[PDB]
Amino acid sequence: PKSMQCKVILLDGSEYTCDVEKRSRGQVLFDKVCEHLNLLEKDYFGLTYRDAENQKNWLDPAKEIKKQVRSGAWHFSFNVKFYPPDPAQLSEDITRYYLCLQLRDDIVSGRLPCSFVTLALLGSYTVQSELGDYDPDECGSDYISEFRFAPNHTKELEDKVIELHKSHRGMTPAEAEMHFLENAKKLSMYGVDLHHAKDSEGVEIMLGVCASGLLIYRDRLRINRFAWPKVLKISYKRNNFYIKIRPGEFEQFESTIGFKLPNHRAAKRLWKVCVEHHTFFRLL
Ligand SMILES: Clc1snnc1CN1CCOCC1
Repeated sequence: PKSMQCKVILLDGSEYTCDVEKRSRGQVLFDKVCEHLNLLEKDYFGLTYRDAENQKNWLDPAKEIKKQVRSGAWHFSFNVKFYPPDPAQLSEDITRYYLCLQLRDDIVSGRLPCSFVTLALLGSYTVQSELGDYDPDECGSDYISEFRFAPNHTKELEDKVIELHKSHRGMTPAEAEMHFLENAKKLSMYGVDLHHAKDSEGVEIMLGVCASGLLIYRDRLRINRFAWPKVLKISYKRNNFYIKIRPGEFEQFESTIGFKLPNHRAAKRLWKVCVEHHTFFRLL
């Protein structure tokens, strides 16, 4: 029975290696990674791989691994797929822990923009969770700890993390993680999966996919929002993505809205993430 070596980047940056039978469905490898992680609330999470165009794709747990990674290496990352709108409602602390690790990477990467003060407050919760109570013996007038807190570090930011870390004395790891989550969940780009597209006029937009629905970022003044209940049908054809908006009260007909994606694969990828968010956040 021929088995393939899988390599999985974990949220703490370490690399987990295992083997699955070469005809294995994605779920088999996902089960192995979740059991390694002692994670029971698996529904929020998934594995990503890079396609032949070097684009991040969700590994479909229901499909053969080989028919998705195709000609590519069996290298994956473990990631948050569905960001819970209210992480306080998750049943386990370890679930909230993995969600915190993902968000820290969202922040450092710049995918989750964040004000100076929120960067410092999130960092201060991370430090409290991992070091415990502020100790000055690990803090002088020039201290720059190993934690990555931001896409661009400054001494001012490092200073503010420590000022706030002093205020958290006696905070337990589960407690600091929950505070981290109560601030992060409020950020305007929390859990937003962004896709480059063009509107029906050719103007470059971003389509955001999140729990509350589909977001259309035209400019800073022009931001359309479509709540999931208002979307009856999501489709793609060629490089085009369409959503069928529900008829408003007393309106005779549905309206269709169309976008141009970079290529056919980008159109299919956005279609599949929309259906999955629509399904997930309809049931949650
Ligand atoms: Cl959604 C959302 S909010 N910030 N990032 C994302 C996209 N993730 C980030 C890494 O894992 C797979 C893709």
